[PDB]
Amino acid sequence: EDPEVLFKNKGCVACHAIDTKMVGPAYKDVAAKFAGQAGAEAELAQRIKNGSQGVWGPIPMPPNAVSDDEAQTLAKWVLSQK
Amino acid sequence: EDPEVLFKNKGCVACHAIDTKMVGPAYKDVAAKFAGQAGAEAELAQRIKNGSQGVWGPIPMPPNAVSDDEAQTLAKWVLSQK
Ligand code: HEC
Ligand code: HEC
Repeated sequence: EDPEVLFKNKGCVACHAIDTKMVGPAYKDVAAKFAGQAGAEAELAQRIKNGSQGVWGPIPMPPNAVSDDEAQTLAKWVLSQK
Repeated sequence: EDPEVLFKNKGCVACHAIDTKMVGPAYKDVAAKFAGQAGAEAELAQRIKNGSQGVWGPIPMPPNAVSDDEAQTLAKWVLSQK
């Protein structure tokens, strides 16, 4: 099997990242940054779906092929990180 | 859909972790630690399959339900992190 496929399928993602510094911000840090903002869930869902740039650094996030509902589910989950 | 399921299925894992500090060591750090050791791939495959404890801290890694071949594939990939 492809190893990235196994990494996801075999539960490793719960406990490990490739790097302490991934290209995008860690979700716990995203959650903390938004702690004083209402409407974080809607904003993040839009960013997740459509892509975004310039908030955390010069590296863009491309759009993601997710539905509105999927984007909202993911935004809520990012915001649920403790 | 479950959000952890979407996180894996929609490609987010390539660019984000939940936390800069996951319970287990980051794979780039594992790769660097083993740079002077022959037989790292076999050692890591065994750790991945069987679990391990006490190398990085007090939190154990439980066994993972992987085949020998899957464990080797994953060990090789961990070691391929740059
Ligand atoms: C899913 C199959 C994987 C893969 C590929 C790896 N793990 Fe873990 N892991 C966890 C912890 C707490 C540790 C440190 C244990 C200690 O201090 O001894 C590890 C360690 C590793 C390593 C490095 C092993 C070494 O001896 O250097 C590697 C390569 C590794 N893991 C890969 C914690 C977890 C989990 C928490 C519940 C889960 C799930 C996994 N690991 C799963 C995987
Ligand atoms: C898969 C569907 C996901 C999810 C759920 C998220 N991303 Fe990304 N992301 C990346 C980068 C470089 C950034 C920073 C962009 C900037 O500086 O503006 C982001 C940002 C985010 C956020 C925070 C958005 C904010 O405005 O604060 C969130 C919640 C987020 N992402 C979730 C990089 C990548 C990728 C690299 C190629 C990929 C793939 C994804 N992101 C995918 C996802």
